[PDB]
Order: sequence, then structure tokens, then C-alpha cells
Amino acid sequence: SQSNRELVVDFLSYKLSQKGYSWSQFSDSSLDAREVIPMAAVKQALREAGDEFELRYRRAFSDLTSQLHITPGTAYQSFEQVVNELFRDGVNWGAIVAFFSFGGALCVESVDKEMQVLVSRIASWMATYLNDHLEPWIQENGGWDTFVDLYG
Repeated sequence: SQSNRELVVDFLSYKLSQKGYSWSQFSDSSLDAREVIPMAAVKQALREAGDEFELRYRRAFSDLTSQLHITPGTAYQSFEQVVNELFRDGVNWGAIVAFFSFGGALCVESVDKEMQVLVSRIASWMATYLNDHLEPWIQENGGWDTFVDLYG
């Protein structure tokens, strides 16, 4: 799905930017029958929610990130295995915000450590994770319109 990919990139570029980094080494009415997301509102809400999450949990992921110990060698399987652990008690919208914040944080840390190559990898992994693992839940749970109504 192109729009979970779009939410991944928006969220990660906002996190990178907020810490003073960048994506790339030179990147500096409807009608009554219908049905879509709609994006700019999901992206804003995910942003604010990711920021609240980071403000509340100074701690999280240090266990998780040391478990991935991500390098230019890491494959998708290993990321998928660590993220499965954020979802160990099941999925809900809080666990989804923690998943995005985790990806934000591996990104920032990778830039920090000189492994900018990992940014697009993580983004690509997240989009795959979301589409394989989380999408069937999201669609059943009110879709993204519902996440907005809780974290908008």
C-alpha cells in the first residue's frame, strides 16, 4: 500500500528533521457514496502522537534497539522479529504509535552513527511491516479515520 509507505516517509522525515538531520546526504464536498483516508490529517496526528510518546517514555526501545543492533548487514527478518515484540500483547493504536516512534529512533541514531544508508532500509521495512502485519487490523479497527478521532 502506497499510503502507509507515504505515512512512513512523512513520519521519519519529520523525526529526522526535528533532530537537525535529513533524509539524504544532500536533501537540505464529497458526496455520500465514497471512501478514503485522508492523509494530511493522519500525518499531523501521527506526528503529535509520536512527539507525546517520546516525551512520556524517555526509556523505551533501548532494550529493543540493543536487540536489533542494526548495521549495514541487517536484513528485514531481524527488524520484523524485534518489532513483533512491540506487538507481543496484540495490536492497538498506542502500539502502532510506538512502532513509528521506534523506526524514527533507529533512523536518527543511524544518522548519528554515520549509517545514513539505513534510513531508506528502515522506511522500506516499516512499510512492509505495516502492510503485512498491521494493515488487516487497521482496516478492521476503523481504519486511519479512527486514529485521527483518538489522537487528532
